[PDB]
Amino acid sequence: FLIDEELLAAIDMGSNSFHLAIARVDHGEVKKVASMSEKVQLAAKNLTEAAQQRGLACLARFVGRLGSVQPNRLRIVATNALRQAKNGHEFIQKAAEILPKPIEIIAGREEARLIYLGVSHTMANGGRRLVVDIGGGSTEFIIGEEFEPIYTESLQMGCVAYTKAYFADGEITQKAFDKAVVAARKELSAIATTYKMEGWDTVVGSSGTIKACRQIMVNMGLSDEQENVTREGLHKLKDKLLKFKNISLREDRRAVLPAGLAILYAVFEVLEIERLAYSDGALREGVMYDLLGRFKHEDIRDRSVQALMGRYNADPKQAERVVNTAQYLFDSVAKPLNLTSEDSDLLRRAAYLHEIGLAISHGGYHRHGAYLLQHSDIPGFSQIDQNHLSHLVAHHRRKLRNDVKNEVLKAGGHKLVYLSLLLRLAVLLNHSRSDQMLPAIELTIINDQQWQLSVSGDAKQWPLLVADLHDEQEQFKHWNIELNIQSEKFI
Amino acid sequence: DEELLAAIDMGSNSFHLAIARVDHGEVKKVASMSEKVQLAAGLDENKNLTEAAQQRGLACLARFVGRLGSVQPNRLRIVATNALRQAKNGHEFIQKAAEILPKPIEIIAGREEARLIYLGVSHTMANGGRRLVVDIGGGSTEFIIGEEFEPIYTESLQMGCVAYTKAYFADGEITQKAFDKAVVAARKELSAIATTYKMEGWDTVVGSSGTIKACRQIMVNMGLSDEQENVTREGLHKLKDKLLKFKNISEIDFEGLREDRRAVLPAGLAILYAVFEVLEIERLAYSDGALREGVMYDLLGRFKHEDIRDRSVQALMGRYNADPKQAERVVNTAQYLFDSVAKPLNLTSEDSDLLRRAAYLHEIGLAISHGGYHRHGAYLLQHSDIPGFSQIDQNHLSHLVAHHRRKLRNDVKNEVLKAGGHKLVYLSLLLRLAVLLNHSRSDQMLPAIELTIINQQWQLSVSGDAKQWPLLVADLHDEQEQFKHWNIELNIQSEKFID
Repeated sequence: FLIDEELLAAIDMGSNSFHLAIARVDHGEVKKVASMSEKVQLAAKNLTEAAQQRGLACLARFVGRLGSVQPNRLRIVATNALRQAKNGHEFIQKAAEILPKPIEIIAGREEARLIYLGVSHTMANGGRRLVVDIGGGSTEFIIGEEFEPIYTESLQMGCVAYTKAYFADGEITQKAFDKAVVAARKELSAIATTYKMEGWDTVVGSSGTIKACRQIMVNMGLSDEQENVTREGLHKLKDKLLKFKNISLREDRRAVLPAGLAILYAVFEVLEIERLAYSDGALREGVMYDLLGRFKHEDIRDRSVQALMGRYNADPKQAERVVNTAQYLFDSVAKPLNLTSEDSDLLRRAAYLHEIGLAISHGGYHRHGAYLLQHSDIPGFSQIDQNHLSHLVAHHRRKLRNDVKNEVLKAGGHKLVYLSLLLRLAVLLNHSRSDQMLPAIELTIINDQQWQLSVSGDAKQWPLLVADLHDEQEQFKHWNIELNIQSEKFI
Repeated sequence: DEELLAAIDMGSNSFHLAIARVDHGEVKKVASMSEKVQLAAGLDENKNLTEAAQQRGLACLARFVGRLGSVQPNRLRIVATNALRQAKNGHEFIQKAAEILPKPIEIIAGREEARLIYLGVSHTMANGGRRLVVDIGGGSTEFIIGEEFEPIYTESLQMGCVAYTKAYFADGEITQKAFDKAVVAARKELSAIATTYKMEGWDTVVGSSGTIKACRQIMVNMGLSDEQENVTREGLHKLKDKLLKFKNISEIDFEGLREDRRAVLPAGLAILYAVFEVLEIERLAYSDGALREGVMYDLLGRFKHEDIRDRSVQALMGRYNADPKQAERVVNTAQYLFDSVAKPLNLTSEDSDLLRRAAYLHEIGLAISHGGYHRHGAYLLQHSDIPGFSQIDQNHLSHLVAHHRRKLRNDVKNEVLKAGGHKLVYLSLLLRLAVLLNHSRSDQMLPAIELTIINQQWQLSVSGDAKQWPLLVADLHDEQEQFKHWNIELNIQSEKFID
């Protein structure tokens, strides 16, 4: 109930264990306040109830600890799990009962961005750094300097899938190692030349597979003075593992160890890495420092938005007119609709990006813009946050159909529908594009599935709005909303 | 004969034909024919072309062909605009045409159309300065701001003389009420581009169209024009006034008004009147240049190795930050393979150029996402306005980029076969090999021996030092399995590829 505006939390739902970390902002730095780690093992393609409830409780304990954090400074994150879950949406729906902020699945080149950010703020060695992270479904490779990455890539070669495909039954074979390496070499063949020419002064790893290998290196005296995993020690570990005949350290880790061991051996050989450090912070720290930017009002999502506008040459003065009108409409319905501070940001971005499909074609640009936002690698945007952004651009013009309205409701409920509607009104009013002055009062109030738009001014100027707003009533009706227009003051 | 050039424009109201010959640095017109086909009027409420309209269309093309027997099919282009865009049965009409035409019909997008209209008007009234070109057609209206022979803005609005009569003057009755509805509807259309266009501004306005042609004639005959014989703003206001003094189309008595135009004059007048008002035009001049000349000029650039299609390719590379080094390597590998199989597969230079442009563009999708970029680049190539590219051309382009990368399925092949037949299929397969051979991005000398041979079964032989290319053979064996999913046996012989 007591709320601390400098408090920042972040929940990370891993494969075998979750984690909650709380922290506060002291002079632009992130001071640790709490850390809790609960093993659920829900991930280890339909999440069984034998662990689903175990997580829903773990999350309800966490949110009770999180009672002092503003939702603006809270972030839920997950990876390589609910992706491969038939009932994943149901667990998210069950978690949405529990948590106050929707789960976020971070993957691919966004996951890579966050590992490197977290490694960069933890280990502070200067220089061109290569970060590697062998996840369960995917292995991230980043070259960056300072906190700014240069190349970010995600190779679909995780330790879980490699065992499932080459080391199934858990039987260790000479050929099964070579086969797993060969698959890994072929994956790396896409980025090796680019990454090697670019070069690195330091090599840092992350995720469990790297951690496990680092330990056995130490325990088997195969590590280095600085516990730097070395090709020599790694190659020897490879030969020692081939002596086993089956899996039967850590009990959970030995299951995927053959896959991982080959993946790192392949990485070491194809990129000619000699020495490799380990960072535990992983993506958990990335999300926290991401959260710090949002606190500092330097959100990367915002910076990406302005970058997308420049790639697609969107009209800045038209974006400005749209985003202002939308805010005014947003504020005028803020309390009744119960729209959050996040929702204002969603609309602000979408209003900036709504004309981007115009760089593809002038017909159906709203559908094109949506395809771009749905599929692009936009740094800072997660899967769900992209999907809401594209949805707002996808329905800002043309006809509305109840069939799609249901799809929108599934994606982000009535709040996404209301924003989609607010964006429709904010474009419709700037359809004339360059304008002398506000064509009318355009005052929006709400009742219940019935909105009221009041219009007042010289109707002789801007005489299309009346018809436009009446054409818009029918489309609203297709989304179960009765928009009534008061033009009695517009004449 | 071999210097002869021809173009057929299948419009909404009329089909046009133009023949020309390039004499030294000048092109001399040989023939210019027109025929009323009224394809637009043949569209049903289901936007379906009546058999009567297709037969009129097929009768006119059979005559045009009769007059084209002495022009190289490589030096002819047949384009089609709004009425075939709209038609739901347009594929039927085109496949009925394919049996009588030497060259396939190419539907072209509105903005491509506006571009070629700009060309033909440009080369007519050649006056330095920024120009607004308005073309009121049967189904759509093209607005182009440009300078010299180069458009700055192009737009294409769904308003026209035949569509608007069907909606507001179907019976033939002229009522201020119906005329205002026709003006308001066109103002709605013009609103989408108004302020943008006006901001850009112009020094001169030219009109190209039968609607504009007929208004300029009736306004000079009735003394409503000016010294330069231009459609003025005032002459329109008066022409509108005396138009409304009639109550039916049958009683229009304007001198210089063809009988076939009285039906569509009211709606054509309403659109032009709304154009003049919304864009605040004061004087418009008429040009005989049109999509017909534009196609000829577009052809002249291709004959001079100045294909705007190649300029558009380089601009897209720019916009999607495509690696120019990878692009060249693939381009060069693709041309090597192409030359080793072009005779057995009966591939022409046009095929070659399609593979060349796809090769320059196969990685534009990386600007969207590194995952599935081949699909995302197909999406851009398929849905973008790309100057110089007809719809059929873009589509084959997007197919080449779309299949170049991952797993191949037999149902996709049949979609390819419907798009561009067996040639499209081979080009997609050559592009694949070209990328695969350059997948490492090595800038090293590829295994000296890359001989592609054809026997429904292809033979790829490799010979040289295998030291620089350690996974080439395994990527080739992986490609054999994809090649069989498209019913082709790729035979890999690497016995001399060693070390």
